[PDB]
Amino acid sequence: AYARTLDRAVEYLLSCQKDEGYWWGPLLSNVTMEAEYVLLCHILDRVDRDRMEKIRRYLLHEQREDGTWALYPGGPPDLDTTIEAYVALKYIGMSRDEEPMQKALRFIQSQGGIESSRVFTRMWLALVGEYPWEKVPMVPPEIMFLGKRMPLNIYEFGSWARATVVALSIVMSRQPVFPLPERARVPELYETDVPPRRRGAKGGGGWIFDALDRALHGYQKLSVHPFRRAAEIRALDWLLERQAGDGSWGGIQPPWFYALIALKILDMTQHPAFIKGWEGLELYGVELDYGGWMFQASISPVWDTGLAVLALRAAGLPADHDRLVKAGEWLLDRQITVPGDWAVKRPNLKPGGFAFQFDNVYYPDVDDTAVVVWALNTLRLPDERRRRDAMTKGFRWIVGMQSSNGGWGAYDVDNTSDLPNHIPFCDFGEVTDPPSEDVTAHVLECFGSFGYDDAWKVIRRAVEYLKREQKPDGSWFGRWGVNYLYGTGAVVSALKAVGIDTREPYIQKALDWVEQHQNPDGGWGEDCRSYEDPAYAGKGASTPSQTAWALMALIAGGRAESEAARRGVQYLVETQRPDGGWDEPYYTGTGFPGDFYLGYTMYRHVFPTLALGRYKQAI
Amino acid sequence: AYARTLDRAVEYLLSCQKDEGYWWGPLLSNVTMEAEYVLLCHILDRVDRDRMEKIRRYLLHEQREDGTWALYPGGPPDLDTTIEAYVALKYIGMSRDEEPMQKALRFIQSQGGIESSRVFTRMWLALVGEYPWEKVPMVPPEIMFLGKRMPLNIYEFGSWARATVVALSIVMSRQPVFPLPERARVPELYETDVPPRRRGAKGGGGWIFDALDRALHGYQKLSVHPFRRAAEIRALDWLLERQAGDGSWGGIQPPWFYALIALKILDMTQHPAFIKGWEGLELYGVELDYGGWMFQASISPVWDTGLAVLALRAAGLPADHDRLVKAGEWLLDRQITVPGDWAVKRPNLKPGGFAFQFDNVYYPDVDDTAVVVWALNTLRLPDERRRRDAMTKGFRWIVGMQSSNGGWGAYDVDNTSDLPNHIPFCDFGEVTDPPSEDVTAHVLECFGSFGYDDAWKVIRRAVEYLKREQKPDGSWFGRWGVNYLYGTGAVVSALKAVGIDTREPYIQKALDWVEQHQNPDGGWGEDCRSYEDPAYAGKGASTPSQTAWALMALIAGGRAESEAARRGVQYLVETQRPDGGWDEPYYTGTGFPGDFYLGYTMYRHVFPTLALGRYKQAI
Ligand SMILES: C=CCN(C)Cc1ccc(-c2ccc(C(=O)c3ccc(Br)cc3)cc2)cc1
Ligand SMILES: C=CCN(C)Cc1ccc(-c2ccc(C(=O)c3ccc(Br)cc3)cc2)cc1
Ligand SMILES: CCCCCCCCOCCOCCOCCOCCO
Ligand SMILES: CCCCCCCCOCCOCCOCCOCCO
Repeated sequence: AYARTLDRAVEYLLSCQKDEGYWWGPLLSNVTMEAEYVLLCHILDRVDRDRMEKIRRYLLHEQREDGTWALYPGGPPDLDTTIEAYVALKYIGMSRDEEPMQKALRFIQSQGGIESSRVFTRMWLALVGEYPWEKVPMVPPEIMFLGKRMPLNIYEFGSWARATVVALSIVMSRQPVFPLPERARVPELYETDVPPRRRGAKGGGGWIFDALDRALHGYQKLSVHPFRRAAEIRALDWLLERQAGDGSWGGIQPPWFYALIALKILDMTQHPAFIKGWEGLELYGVELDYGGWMFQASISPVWDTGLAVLALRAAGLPADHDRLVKAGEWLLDRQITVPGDWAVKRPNLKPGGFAFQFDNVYYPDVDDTAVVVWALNTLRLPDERRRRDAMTKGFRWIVGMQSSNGGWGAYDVDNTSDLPNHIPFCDFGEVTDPPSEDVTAHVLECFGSFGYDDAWKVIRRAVEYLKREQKPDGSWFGRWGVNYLYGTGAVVSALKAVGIDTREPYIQKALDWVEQHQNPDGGWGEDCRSYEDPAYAGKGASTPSQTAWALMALIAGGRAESEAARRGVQYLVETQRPDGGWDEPYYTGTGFPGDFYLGYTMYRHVFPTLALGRYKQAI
Repeated sequence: AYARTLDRAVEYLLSCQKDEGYWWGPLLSNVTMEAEYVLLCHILDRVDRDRMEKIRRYLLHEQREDGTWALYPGGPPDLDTTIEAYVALKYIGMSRDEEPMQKALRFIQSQGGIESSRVFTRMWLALVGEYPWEKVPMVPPEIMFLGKRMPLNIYEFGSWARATVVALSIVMSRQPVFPLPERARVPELYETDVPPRRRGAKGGGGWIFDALDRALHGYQKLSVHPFRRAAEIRALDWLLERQAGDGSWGGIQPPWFYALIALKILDMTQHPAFIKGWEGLELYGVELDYGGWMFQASISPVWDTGLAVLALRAAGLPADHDRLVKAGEWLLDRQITVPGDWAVKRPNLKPGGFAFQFDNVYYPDVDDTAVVVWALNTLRLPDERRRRDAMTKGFRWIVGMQSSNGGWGAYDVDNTSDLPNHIPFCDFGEVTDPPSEDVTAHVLECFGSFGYDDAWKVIRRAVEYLKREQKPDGSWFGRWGVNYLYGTGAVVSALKAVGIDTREPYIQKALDWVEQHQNPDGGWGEDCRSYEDPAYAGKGASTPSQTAWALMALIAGGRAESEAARRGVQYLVETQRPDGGWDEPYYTGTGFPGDFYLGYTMYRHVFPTLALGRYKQAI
């Protein structure tokens, strides 16, 4: 029955594997990437007509009937996104008259205009001179002077925010303006009677920061700022030291772009770091078959490869399958062996983690590290020496990364400061990197493969963490994946692997929750709205991935031979394509709950296989 | 008569011009470049067997009958050079028995062995573990803390020494040892009864430094060095900021190599700066037709192009010659527009100088800047806007670079501290960059082209400088060229161009000196020994370049229609080759008086043409 499905799924995945032996599916986000890229090019004065064209087809293509753009497919119109896309188009050549421009423009106005956009959006517009810098939250270079153990020092922010802050401080220090030609000026973004509904700091704004900000903008106007030169250079050097190998910065769109702008400000366009940083961009671009061109918010080669293996293995392929060995060898050459920013909290910890992308040594994440090691642990590579050795390093690194609450974060340890969440500047996404349930889950699942059970203190401290975090309905929040189905699946799957008794009450209370949301079509689905409106928890169109997750939670809980269980399997078997793959017009990945969503291209193929592979195991 | 000579010389130069429109002749030095490269590769663990082979052919090729190597062709055996070449070969594969190894080894021993070599040589050997680090002059990272106006701060050293110091401080901070395989160990470098004749600090060693050094080596042994981490990082960042565009550092062999080693020490082999720095090396390498491979101490594209133009122009070609325009346009794209280390002394000075090599913005030198501007001033480019503009920037820069004595240095202003010359570490070449006669001369000649005469204060202050520096015999020392013929020519030529009366006494006393050294063969020549033994002043085998220089001094002094004058011309006319070029088996370029000599490949073709072009002008 399901066998034929698996056979097709397997041969498919194997056909997607690159020559080097790794898998790499594109990452989907929203048009702000491409939109901001257009502006960046204008800033750096490097506009390629032909590319602008490809970027135009894309933008329009992504626009919806109402003439707006959303964060995820089938999502509500987003002001910020739409504003940036609007400005982008108008710059490329669109006239404010054309239908697309008209519809989008009207949506923007009906929202209070530009004054309702996030800090970033207003900042970008500020950079081109379409918005006063004075009305933009201030971040001083001086911030570079705060010590390791001081309120608001760059190491209190999450890795993804840290770099951005350092880069921007230099930019805001100079508050540069790169004028747009008249044809692109967008004053119409102000023409609106609707009251501006401004967004506030994530965790709420304290009058202190509010004042402090007003203070900064004032000090900004003085004719002399003592030690600012030093402050700037401190930031520059900080960047110069951590530039990724591919020329990026952290392997993410934000800092990379701002870092390049900062260098342009400091007349360093002929310096190696900038050059390498510039041409590095192409690697993240993507030619679209319909003529468009998109820029990836980040790349997931390692991540994809890791899950790809675990899936193919759990599916059936030999632990020494010559094709899976290509992956094993590849993964071993990826392991990081040098101190990263995480070393600031664990100086006596030995490097051994892995990164999300290709070459990003200063920022290994616990998630990848766990999945990679675990994946390797299920293989038989020619050189048992390095396999044995590597796993050990990674293992020990993961352990030494465990936070105080027994949980695991993504990049840093106990990065749980609550101070940064109140700054005026931080009004978008997460700013700190505290421990999460899904990351912790994957870790336990990893150790589990080795055998380490509940007896070991480390495991228990974590389990306790998860138990305390479980939601009233017995569900688990999904941090880097949409959402409760994603989390619950991970946890249960983990707990099952660490020896815990699946018969437990809270465990059962979880499985029930799963079966309780199984859509009529047999599969499961959860819309990204489940981050905003609690009514969508476990609700949404069924997707290959989300179905596989809920399917794993069941197989782990012993209910593999159940109705809902066998039903969900049917879904996957049926909805499968002739080539063996699966389609997924929806996003199941999460960047920042309620603010940034991602589309993991491989998920629709990997998880369904992994789930089916495990179902075939329960029989 | 000479006409046919010129026509052939011109068409020849034009045939050497690259497509982009610039000239670029290889730069010759000594085997220490290649020898150290071999060690570097070993250090970075990147040895290419095939390359080692090419490097071996070269090394042997350069070895003389006695089995030694010298700094210049036809020069006395050099210990340092020979030692490094010996170690290099033995590493590549040579056995201490083979004839070449035998002769060289004996010479080394007859000199007191390794204990008689320069600091660098012992340091390199220290890096591979063939010499105790303790016996190597110490240079602490802490040096990075000295302020702009403090004794021995990095800005008291010459640009070429500065970078090296910063890079090395990190290396000496860790005192790493990269062991050589047994087959390469060179203990035999100690086996000698001869008393070790150690070289001392350039300007003599003060017991203070001697003590201070002993102190540093002691502090080096402590279990804790407060703020050293910071000191190191201060040095690293300093390097990361000034890395050249081609991946080098200053565009010279020394710092570049040490900088790469320093990065290797700091586990930064996967960092962009290191990668770019590594592959950048290839650009300086050179394939030799006989199988060998040499590495250039530096590259002279700009320098060559500049003189090439002035020669072709003074020769006859139209100021708008389509071929000379390729050069003009090219040169304009070279001008630097950002602050360099020179800005530390002239913060309110606007960038406008040029560099010696292709892409080296942080280190423009007065010499190139002068020759380039002047060269442009003799052309008619399509865009008189930028030609006019560029010249002005460069001109004003040169002016603002003039030192206190009215003379011009090479890279910095008043870089005349005498303190660094006494440090134990500085026992090789120049360490400071004070004003010189030849540089000042070229500058005056430059302004002269514009018309600025002795009336202008700047010119007078300089002329006074030259007058005070003139030697008893009315000759002028040659700093960056061998030697008195080189200097005298420059000065006289300059003074003539700035309006000065050539009939003056000191001027005449100079010309006489020239005619007085004309060899029998009609031409002039000066051996590099003229830096060590004053008996060689103006003495040596005749060379195309040196003849052209002395020939210019005469043409400028009005004695163009003289016997010696017409005689020297005959030499050039006769000694010319069928293709129109000229041969020059001797070095006429100077790096560091008595310690480092260079061979400028283009000199033998450019100067002879320029001189003949000017002779044809006197008629
Ligand atoms: C399932 C595994 C997840 N795992 C932890 C890996 C991982 C880590 C981080 C990312 C990520 C990448 C880019 C962004 C932003 O665009 C962003 C936008 C705004 C700011 Br401010 C900063 C970054 C965000 C997140 C994606 C995947
Ligand atoms: C005729 C015009 C000259 N003009 C000023 C240009 C110019 C400037 C500097 C060079 C030069 C290059 C490399 C070296 C060393 O090898 C060296 C060796 C030891 C140490 Br310590 C540092 C550098 C030396 C000098 C060559 C040419
Ligand atoms: C340059 C001194 C080398 C000592 C560095 C080790 C510092 C410990 O890590 C602390 C965290 O800072 C992150 C460092 O890794 C980034 C690259 O900086 C270059 C050399 O480490
Ligand atoms: C960060 C300050 C930016 C202002 C630029 C003025 C820099 C003056 O340089 C002082 C001398 O140091 C030599 C410079 O070359 C180094 C490049 O530093 C890069 C940008 O500042």
